[PDB]
Amino acid sequence: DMKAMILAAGRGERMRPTTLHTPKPLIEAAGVPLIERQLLALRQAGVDDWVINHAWLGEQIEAYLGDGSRLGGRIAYSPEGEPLETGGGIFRALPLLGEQPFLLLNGDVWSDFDYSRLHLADGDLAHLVLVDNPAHHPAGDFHLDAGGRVGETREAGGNLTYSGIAVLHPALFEGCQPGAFKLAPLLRKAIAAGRVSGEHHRGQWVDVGTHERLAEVERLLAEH
Amino acid sequence: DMKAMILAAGRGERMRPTTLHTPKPLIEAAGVPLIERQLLALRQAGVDDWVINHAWLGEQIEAYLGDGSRLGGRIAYSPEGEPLETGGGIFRALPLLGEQPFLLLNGDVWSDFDYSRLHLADGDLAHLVLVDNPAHHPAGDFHLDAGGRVGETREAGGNLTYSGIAVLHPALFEGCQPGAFKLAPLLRKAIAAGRVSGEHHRGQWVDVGTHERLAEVERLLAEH
Amino acid sequence: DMKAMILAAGRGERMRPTTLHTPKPLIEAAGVPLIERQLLALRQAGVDDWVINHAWLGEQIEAYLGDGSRLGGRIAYSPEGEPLETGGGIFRALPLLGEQPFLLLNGDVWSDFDYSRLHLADGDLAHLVLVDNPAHHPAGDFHLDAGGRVGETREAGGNLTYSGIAVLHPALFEGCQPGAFKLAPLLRKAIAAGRVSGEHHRGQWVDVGTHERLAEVERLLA
Repeated sequence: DMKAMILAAGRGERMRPTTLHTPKPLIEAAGVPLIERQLLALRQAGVDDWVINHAWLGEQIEAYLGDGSRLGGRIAYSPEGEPLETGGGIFRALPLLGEQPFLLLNGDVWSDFDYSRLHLADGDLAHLVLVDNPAHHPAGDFHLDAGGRVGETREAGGNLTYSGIAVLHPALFEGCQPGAFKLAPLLRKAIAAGRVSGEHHRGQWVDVGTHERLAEVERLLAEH
Repeated sequence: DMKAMILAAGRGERMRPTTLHTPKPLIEAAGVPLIERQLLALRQAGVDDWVINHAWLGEQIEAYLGDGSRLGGRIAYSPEGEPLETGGGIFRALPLLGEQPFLLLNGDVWSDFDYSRLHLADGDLAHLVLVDNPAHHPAGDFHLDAGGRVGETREAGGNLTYSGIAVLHPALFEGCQPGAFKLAPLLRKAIAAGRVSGEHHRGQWVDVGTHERLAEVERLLAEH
Repeated sequence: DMKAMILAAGRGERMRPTTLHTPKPLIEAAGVPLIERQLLALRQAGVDDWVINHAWLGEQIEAYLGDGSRLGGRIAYSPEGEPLETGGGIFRALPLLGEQPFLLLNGDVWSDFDYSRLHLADGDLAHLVLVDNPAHHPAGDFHLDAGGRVGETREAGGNLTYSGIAVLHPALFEGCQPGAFKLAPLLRKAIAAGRVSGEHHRGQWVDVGTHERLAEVERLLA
């Protein structure tokens, strides 16, 4: 019954010339477009109610995915003229999502994470999946303590990278204005107020932002 | 008085079909063969004593460069039947280089680095130029510490990519055997013994492995 | 009055990585985008009715030039999603050009040619401006006979290069199919049929296909 939102609509400028032709969620990985892999992973978690925003070559996405029935779910689309940010894109799509907490997955993300574990405790505004810091961003985004509480980064020991996977409560967006803005300052505001839980994903995860990262994904899919 | 070695770098498979009829060193960058530009970059650094090994279509390299007089220096060739590796290529050529530390420049590298600043302190076996990690190799190869000391990579960051530019001591090859082998294991052993310095090059550098990256060299060569 | 077709949908693969983020027409030459310099050169000639095609990042070309009036003219856009080539881009734009002969300006080309002297004699299908063979193309393309007629390459003499500037008649494109194709097979047929005049421009001309040839245009504006 929980909905999922795939945050697409990024240009993929670091992935040109490919993304001159096709938007990044439609890039094939091991023969299957990334976003299709994402939606089938949500499907085997029990989540078949999907909201997808797009801006860059977005008509290709709707034409490839249809209404989702081909993959056994329902897709409601949030078309953007100009790109909203990680946060503006979600805020614009809030009417499609409703009042309940929803799953958030960034279009750029591949993982083997068990989406069915995701759960937002009553009182929290956000639950974040965190990963080991990748070599290209070794500093981390957030600290995660033993009680699974997300804080701002500490001097050293405990800092992890936001994976792009979360459960978000709509109230996180109270007072927001219709436009482009990033998700992170809203999470930092909920973090300052102590209302963000998190977990450390220890299995595989790739931010598919470059050709090299796409290769790492396709090497991981070619294991078993 | 210091000699320089332009090190072969391979058959240029990623740059077919061009490398079927023209080896990589002779592929033109803005109308001048890449290897000619490297020799002239060394010449403006005061280094006109050059050693060049070749394996793929090496008869064309000798034919174009000759003995180096046309460029103001002298060339000794180290022809190879079958390719030696980055390490074995140098080792095979060590008699041409003789006793003193020598400059090493990987034959598929272009940079704006000031080669004349290269210097190997006594007791060290190698001095390495390191660059920012490029998109196609984002984890880098070595850590550089505050004192200019090269180490293995550290998860906390500050890791840098080996540029293919260095000064090496012939004793770095103590005990080596004729054959093909890579340079990295010799560097790892000298690093472990604490005998490798390095510096961070903050200027331009391109690993010319594709035509797309050749175009980026040409953008650099045309600046102003 | 004569319309102009500016071919601005080129791939610009040789000028990567720049052309991954900015289409080549928008790349600056001594402070001014190349297509702006071409359109103002056309305006100086009294040619102010412009048709422009675009492909990759073509949206950036409409966002910069708009309706054309800030450069003294009017623009009709021929949006191609994926690049048709020289021949295909013109053919797709023919509805916007109409029935009359039209000025053709390739987007790669910088020159100080006097566009006002372009004419198409009745009967002819094309009038081509030819230049000296440049260093990156030393073999050349065609041959200019004393009557201002263009002819097929002679192992005897007169090799000149097509400069990307021309007047074209729409009937050149008859029997053509929607698709990507180069103009030169068409021109080669029209040259063999004796239906192509030309002239030999002796002023400056640079085919801006590489970063160095862009550098060359900036030295000239200087």
